[PDB]
Amino acid sequence: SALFEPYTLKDVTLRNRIAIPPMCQYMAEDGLINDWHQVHYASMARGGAGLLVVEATAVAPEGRITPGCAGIWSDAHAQAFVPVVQAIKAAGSVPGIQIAHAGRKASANRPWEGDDHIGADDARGWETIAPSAIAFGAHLPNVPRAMTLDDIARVKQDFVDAARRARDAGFEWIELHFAHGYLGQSFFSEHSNKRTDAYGGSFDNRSRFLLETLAAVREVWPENLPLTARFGVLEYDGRDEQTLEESIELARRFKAGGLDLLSVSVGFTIPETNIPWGPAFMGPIAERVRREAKLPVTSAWGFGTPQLAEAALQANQLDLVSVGRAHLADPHWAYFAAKELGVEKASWTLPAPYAHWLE
Amino acid sequence: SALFEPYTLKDVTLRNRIAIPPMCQYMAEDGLINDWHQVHYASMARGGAGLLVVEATAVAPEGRITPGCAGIWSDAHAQAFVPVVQAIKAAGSVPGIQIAHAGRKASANRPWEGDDHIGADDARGWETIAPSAIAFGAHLPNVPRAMTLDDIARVKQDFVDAARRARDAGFEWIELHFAHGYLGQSFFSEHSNKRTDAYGGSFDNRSRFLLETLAAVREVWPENLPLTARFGVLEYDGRDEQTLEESIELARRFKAGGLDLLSVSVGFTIPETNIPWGPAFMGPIAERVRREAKLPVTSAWGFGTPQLAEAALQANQLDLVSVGRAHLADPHWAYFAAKELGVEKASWTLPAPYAHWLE
Ligand SMILES: Cc1cc2c(cc1C)N(C[C@H](O)[C@H](O)[C@H](O)COP(=O)(O)O)c1[nH]c(=O)[nH]c(=O)c1N2
Ligand SMILES: Cc1cc2c(cc1C)N(C[C@H](O)[C@H](O)[C@H](O)COP(=O)(O)O)c1[nH]c(=O)[nH]c(=O)c1N2
Ligand SMILES: NC(=O)C1=CN(Cc2ccccc2)CCC1
Ligand SMILES: NC(=O)C1=CN(Cc2ccccc2)CCC1
Ligand SMILES: [Ca+2]
Repeated sequence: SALFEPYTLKDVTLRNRIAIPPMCQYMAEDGLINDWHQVHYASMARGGAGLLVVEATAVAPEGRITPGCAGIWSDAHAQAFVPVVQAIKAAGSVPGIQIAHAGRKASANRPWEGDDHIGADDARGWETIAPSAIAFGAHLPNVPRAMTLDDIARVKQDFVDAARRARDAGFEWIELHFAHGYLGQSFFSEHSNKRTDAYGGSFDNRSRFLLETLAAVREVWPENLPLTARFGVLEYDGRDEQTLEESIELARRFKAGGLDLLSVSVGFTIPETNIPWGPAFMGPIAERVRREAKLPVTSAWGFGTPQLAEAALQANQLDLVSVGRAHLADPHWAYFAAKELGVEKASWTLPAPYAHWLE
Repeated sequence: SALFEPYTLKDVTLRNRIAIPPMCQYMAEDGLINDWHQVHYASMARGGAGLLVVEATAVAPEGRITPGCAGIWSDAHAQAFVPVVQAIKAAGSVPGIQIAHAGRKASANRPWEGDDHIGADDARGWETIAPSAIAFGAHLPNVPRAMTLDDIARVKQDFVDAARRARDAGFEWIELHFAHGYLGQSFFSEHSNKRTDAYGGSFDNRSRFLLETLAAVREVWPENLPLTARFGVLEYDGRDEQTLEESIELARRFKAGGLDLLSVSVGFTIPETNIPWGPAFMGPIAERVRREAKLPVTSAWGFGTPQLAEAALQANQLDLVSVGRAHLADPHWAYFAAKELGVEKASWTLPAPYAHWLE
């Protein structure tokens, strides 16, 4: 089974091609993770996945999506992750983390508490920042303040400090969150970036925040550990041909800047889109990026069906298959997949106290 | 769905009829549980089961099955269980524990390390105790030391001490392990008990160790928390009609002695048996015990198929369905069962950070 072939990138070897993508839990308090996360992550790692990327973790307080989001903006926050790293490693999985800034989509309620921007009179809210003072719209109507040059420098340094802290907590894999309409994505998109300074108004200028942040992180992130990013390569906004071409060119510049792997996603930059959700629908898009930018890739959205994951690998569309919601449903999904694909000794995807009895 | 009806027994209410039965993990060191257990139990509790009975936990060091078995024979051992108890409760499940003494089946290898009695050369082994100096045979050839009256008094007191410790650790449900050929089962069975004193040679005498231990525990276990036991009611040894009659009579005596619920199992007292393993095969046996002894029951062995579990409840064969190995495979099995049975808002079997996204 292709799904259960190991993968080596820089000095890291994953025991199979199953990645658990970052999935926000909205259970942290003041950015500090806790027993929710400890058990959540440890149990999924014991489930058999080769790589577990911890949820979007804010580089600064205002870069949380919600009051429940994890953060890594202090040494105390980083220390909270050490036992998560240790539990993921002890299970034989590789610990990664996605570092993030929610930009104009920040200061929102948890998804089961409205999923919408926090109102001005709710004291839990905060002012958001973005390239330009333009709201997302729909359920996120709050207008962000347009970043100053000093804001840009500060946020870049927060990404650097977050990467340093992740490194020192023991993570072996980092992912910069430049997707899903949050701050990085919103610098790249002409929908959200109307700046006329060095950070807007041309392809080079829109790319600048992302490339400068990558370069700054590259200085502190060890060269022998995968340096990755998530990036929305189209929006399904009627501009897909031009947007995909620019996105692939940016991916080439990411490669030139030392990026080891790209997690290929959708922009979600604006609500006025027509995204064709369906099983493995990203597969052909990820393949195009992989081939044209000559970069390893992962993608997601529907690969909880083991045969879809296997097919995508065999077709050389992906190097790793990210499986999210199926692992919320079943933390041992990798074992389920091993069985479904007829892997020999499938139960030994799990640790012995389970594997012995499930043989 | 009958499976998702709450259940009340004494002061304890379970949110559904799914019990996770005790399942040895063989991961403790000198009886002390650790991060293996913490994550294992917390993750299953979050999976939705209403009751989680912690694995056979030895009342004394020589009462472990293996060098990896959990113990509760000191206050330090009991303190180690507190975070397990609390994590189970935090998840909305009820924490229980099975307290145990492996008798002549003690001093064995872990199941994936031979599953057999520890060899004489091997320095991990220990002397076993039993009602009579008779070996189980087959892969468990070690001859145990026959217990004196002073030994019997000591072991009963160890069970009492264990129950007090379990109480103070915060368990809300206790199960005395009088099944599966360990010490309690072996006092009841004429195969293993050849004593000629007050503890063997008649039905009353063979029952005595079990009734005295129950009565002793009842003195320290809170009256408002379920007091339960697991008991093998037949062996499939060609003596089933007589054995089942005696077992059901002892169940009546357990009820008269304050037992709140009986977990009905098989004896496993000797290897010379022919057990007809199959889906839900214990259902009719448990039903007969429930009906004839007029006591609530649970049973196990095959109910990982949600429809089998539901059917057993609707037939009034069981009050709780114990589902073991399916929870090793999938710690969120209770959610899987809710979906399979078409429960409304089935995903809210799980905590919000999962449920929201799975509906
Ligand atoms: C609960 C939850 C939370 C998040 C997500 C999703 C879900 C379900 N996803 C998107 C996720 O990584 C993945 O791309 C999608 O879930 C699609 O893959 P599946 O179809 O679920 O396997 C996500 N994406 C990301 O880049 N960072 C994150 O922190 C989050 N958080
Ligand atoms: C890993 C493991 C460990 C144990 C068990 C089984 C397994 C699989 N079982 C028996 C268990 O409680 C249950 O009766 C059986 O697993 C049958 O139910 P299932 O078919 O697995 O749902 C068990 N029984 C018991 O009374 N105390 C225990 O500690 C153990 N330990
Ligand atoms: N931190 C992120 O990148 C998030 C991505 N989301 C997109 C999504 C859309 C549909 C289904 C799941 C996720 C929402 C949750 C947080
Ligand atoms: N502590 C106990 O009561 C145990 C029960 N077992 C019986 C069993 C037989 C077949 C399959 C699973 C469990 C073996 C493991 C430990
Ligand atoms: Ca504002």
